[PDB]
Amino acid sequence: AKPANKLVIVTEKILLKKIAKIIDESGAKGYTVMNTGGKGSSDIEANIKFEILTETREMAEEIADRVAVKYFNDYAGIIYICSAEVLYGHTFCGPEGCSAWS
Amino acid sequence: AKPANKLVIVTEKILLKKIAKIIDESGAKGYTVMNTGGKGSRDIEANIKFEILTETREMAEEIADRVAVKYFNDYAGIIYICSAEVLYGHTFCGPEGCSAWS
Amino acid sequence: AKPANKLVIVTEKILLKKIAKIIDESGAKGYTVMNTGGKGSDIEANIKFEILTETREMAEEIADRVAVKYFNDYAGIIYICSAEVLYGHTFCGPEGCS
Ligand SMILES: Nc1ncnc2c1ncn2[C@@H]1O[C@H](COP(=O)(O)OP(=O)(O)O)[C@@H](O)[C@H]1O
Repeated sequence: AKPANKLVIVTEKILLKKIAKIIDESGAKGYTVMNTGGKGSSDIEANIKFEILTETREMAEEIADRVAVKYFNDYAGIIYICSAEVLYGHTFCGPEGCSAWS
Repeated sequence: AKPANKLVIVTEKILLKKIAKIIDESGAKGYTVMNTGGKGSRDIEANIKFEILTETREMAEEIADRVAVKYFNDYAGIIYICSAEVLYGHTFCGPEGCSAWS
Repeated sequence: AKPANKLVIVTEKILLKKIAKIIDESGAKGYTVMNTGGKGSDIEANIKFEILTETREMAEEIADRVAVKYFNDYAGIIYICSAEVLYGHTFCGPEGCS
């Protein structure tokens, strides 16, 4: 298993492409996105959630910091991080797989 | 980053507003919700998943207890909890922000 | 609370039933599935499963069977998170999760 940080961004749908570009520019290998609903701060609003598995904590925080500094003054959103282990993932773990041995 | 408990409730779609009402009454600061499918062990059923990040474990368990007692003896549903750290979140972290140096 | 492994499988939508069948055959008591989008190697419509298992070996058995059977030919990732189940009739049994 390969340790990963799972970065989660829940935010407004209109930032989809801008956030995807930031994800791509961080070096992350991919991302999953979904339509969600939410309340913050009749009442529910449509929003999107991104999930980005990253090899390092620093890549996850780069994406988070770049998103927040650029957009979170003006747009609703939260960003949080969970620990995960990747078991299978051609691009994430490379050709040796997620449980290569030395 | 601010430690959080991510409470997850997966249940029947007809309980959307009822469970939202409990979350709103609890003092949790927000929630995310999504349409899902699922099977339990009592084809795929239409259901909903809530995610509620809470500042304390006691709040998460209070929500969970209240939902479970009020509905889960009469309706299908599971509740679980994951550890998360919040990096950005106006409401969750408050005006202090998420103490980036912690 | 009862410790659980949350196995997450994100893959191509066409594998929905095939993966469901493997989950069911593993002993897992249930699963959740949702429609998502993803970019790996624009966004493509795909599906995400979440399966809570009582043991880590059951989670890895599902993962291994899925990957061997499908991941040479189909796009996908599989990862695992730690969770604790608070309420879950089948998952925790008649005594509850504690
Ligand atoms: N072991 C599990 N892993 C992932 N999701 C589950 C699991 N068990 C139940 N679920 C989800 O929770 C929903 C409610 O489950 P329920 O029908 O109450 O299960 P049970 O009757 O097995 O306790 C299911 O439709 C499914 O989406």
